[PDB]
Amino acid sequence: NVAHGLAWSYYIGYLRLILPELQARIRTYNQHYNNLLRGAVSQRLYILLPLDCGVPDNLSMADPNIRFLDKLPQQTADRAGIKDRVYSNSIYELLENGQRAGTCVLEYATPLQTLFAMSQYSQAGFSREDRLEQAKLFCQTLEDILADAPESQNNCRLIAYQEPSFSLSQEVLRHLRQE
Amino acid sequence: NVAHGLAWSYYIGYLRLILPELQARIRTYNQHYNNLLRGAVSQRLYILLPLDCGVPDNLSMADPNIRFLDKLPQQTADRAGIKDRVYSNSIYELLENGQRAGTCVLEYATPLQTLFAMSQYSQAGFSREDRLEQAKLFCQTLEDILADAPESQNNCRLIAYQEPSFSLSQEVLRHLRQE
Ligand SMILES: Nc1nc2c(ncn2[C@@H]2O[C@@H]3CO[P@@]([O-])(=S)O[C@H]4[C@H](F)[C@H](n5cnc6c(N)ncnc65)O[C@@H]4CO[P@@]([O-])(=S)O[C@@H]2[C@@H]3F)c(=O)[nH]1
Repeated sequence: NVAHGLAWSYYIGYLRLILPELQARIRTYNQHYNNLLRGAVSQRLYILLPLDCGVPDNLSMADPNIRFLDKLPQQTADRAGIKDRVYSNSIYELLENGQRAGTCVLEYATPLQTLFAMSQYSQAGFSREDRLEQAKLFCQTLEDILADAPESQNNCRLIAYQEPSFSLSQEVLRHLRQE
Repeated sequence: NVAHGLAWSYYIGYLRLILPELQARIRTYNQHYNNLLRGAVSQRLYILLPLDCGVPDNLSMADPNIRFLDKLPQQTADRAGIKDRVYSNSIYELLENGQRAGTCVLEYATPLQTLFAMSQYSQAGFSREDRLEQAKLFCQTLEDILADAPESQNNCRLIAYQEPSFSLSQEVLRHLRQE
């Protein structure tokens, strides 16, 4: 199925490649001479999973309390004929009552944005019902992959959610405080 | 299906984002003060499509006549919460009887390497027969997407092939000489 191939691709072509190297990049950042006067960037990759597939490119276009802080040092790898392909990650400050409450590596699961754009193209033969059905199935398959994964050694956190006011900052802060 | 979701993802999350900007990057390279004493890098992205899903990370581990020349200038975009995500492409020299015959932007279609790794993981429930079946279906769906695509304005060339001696350099040189 669509969700099946996408969840396995997200694992094989992304998470299994960057999760083993993520602890070191966050250590390199937290130990850099310019970040000591700020709260430490929490470990783990926080992956936003909106089941509606509403994936904006800017995280401050989802909540004002999610302000971009910096980029982690880049990861490079020779990938399918591409010499030094780049894997980049962004650090975000989380606000609670106008004050810094958490610092973390945060992004959206990129295949969710693909499922959305797919349902918009007539040639894809993919409905809005198919989009909701496949979004849930992608989140499930990902969880099942990670549950038996040796790359997931407490290196990432899946944040699945539905919008009916909603606070994305609160939803993330809730996962970060669980540690 | 698996191939369907992957072909649409490869289009939506990659080709429709980089093909409109590719002519300018190749012009910036070909017009740079350091490349004038060398043959011009041909236009179009050449995408290698091995139907066996044999995708090595190094292109010189597929043919000795395919030597890495340089990288094109990088493309950046804000992508699903990632500020300035990087899209990189590699330029290759093609040899014919130990001499430079062509210069082009060349890579493998990365989802083909995913279909291979998927069939290797028992948890994927994906066979070697499923892999051959989905590889052909990915190449077909991609061709049908591109046939009605306004991003494909003669900006890329699909090179599908099967291995039974074989020359990858010759197969690429044949597509490049067609222009
Ligand atoms: N967040 C994030 N996701 C990331 C990255 N690279 C990947 N993925 C994701 O992991 C899952 C397999 O990723 P792959 O790379 S096997 O699947 C990509 C395939 F490579 C092609 N493509 C995307 N980016 C590039 C690129 N720079 N050079 C060459 N091909 C590219 O489009 C597909 C959909 O890509 P997106 O971005 S919609 O999602 C993929 C896919 F869901 C990355 O750097 N960051």
